[PDB]
Amino acid sequence: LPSPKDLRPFPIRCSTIYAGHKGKVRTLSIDPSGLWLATGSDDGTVRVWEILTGREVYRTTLIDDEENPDYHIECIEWNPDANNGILAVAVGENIHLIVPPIFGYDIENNGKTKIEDGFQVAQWNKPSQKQLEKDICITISCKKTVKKLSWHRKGDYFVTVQPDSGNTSVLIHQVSKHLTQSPFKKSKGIIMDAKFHPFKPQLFVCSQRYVRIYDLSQQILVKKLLPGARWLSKIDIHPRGDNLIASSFDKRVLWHDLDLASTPYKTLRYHEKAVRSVNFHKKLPLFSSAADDGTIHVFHATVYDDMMKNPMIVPLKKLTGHKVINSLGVLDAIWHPREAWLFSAGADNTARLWTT
Repeated sequence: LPSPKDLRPFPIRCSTIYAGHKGKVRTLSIDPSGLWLATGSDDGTVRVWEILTGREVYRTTLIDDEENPDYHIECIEWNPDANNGILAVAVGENIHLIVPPIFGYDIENNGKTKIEDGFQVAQWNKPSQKQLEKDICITISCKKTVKKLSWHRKGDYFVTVQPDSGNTSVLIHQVSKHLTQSPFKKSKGIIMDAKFHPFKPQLFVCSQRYVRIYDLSQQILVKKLLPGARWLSKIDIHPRGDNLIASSFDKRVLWHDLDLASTPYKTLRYHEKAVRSVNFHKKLPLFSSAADDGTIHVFHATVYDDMMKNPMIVPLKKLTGHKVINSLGVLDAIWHPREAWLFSAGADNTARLWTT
């Protein structure tokens, strides 16, 4: 197998600290243009940052009582479609769609008109005056806490996870119609993650124990993965669509080759503590795991689409720098869409940029 030296580029150092949050950074997202990092924190704010300088350029306070242990900013993600300025934010039992005033008319109006056009498991509400001042354009109110949100590639649909909400633990929302639907009749376990396939009409649903793949067109289950863990935390799907990685609180990362077998192709043990995030690069043959030990591990993976060879996975680099706070370390991470750059969110109140 090739040495890391033969597998550059990959990140090896922290060049930039995004400093300002006054509480744990639970979630972060990079915008479609690859220039703007958004972060969500227990200090009750969402912030947007100029990625190469670390300069904070925007802040909105979504929770005025940030000391409240009952609800927090849980998950944020920029809409993936270019030039609409939309940021989705799950906080408590609500999803806000926010368009920050940092892009100008052509982009901001595109987002706002998209969200306004659409004008019972979930309710879609016009913002109050207080919410307008926070740059909220619409709010989707669910019955239970929303822990995870993920956009479909085309930027109209998004899926959310409400753990222990039974039949409505997984909801699919459609911005253009202000429509929320529960795709499933049956609740199978506590749901940890839900993600659309990169190009197939499929939804991947991660429970604590399994990953189930549904064909939304055929309306049927097509595969059930058996990772062999009791406490799955997150999944990501390889950009060419035939492989998956899964993190677990029991310190493992599982690679599943979806066509090869339902059990893990490879089990990676590179963390001393619970693994909170796994993330594929969208273009480069890289992925990462991030854990409560405060470390990020970076891997190479070559996938052989056509020929009878299984994936080649090579560890590249251990990234250290985040501080462990109350047994928590790196809470989230996301790759730049094009560069070998990784962004991480820390329990230590920082986000960080890791570069070559």
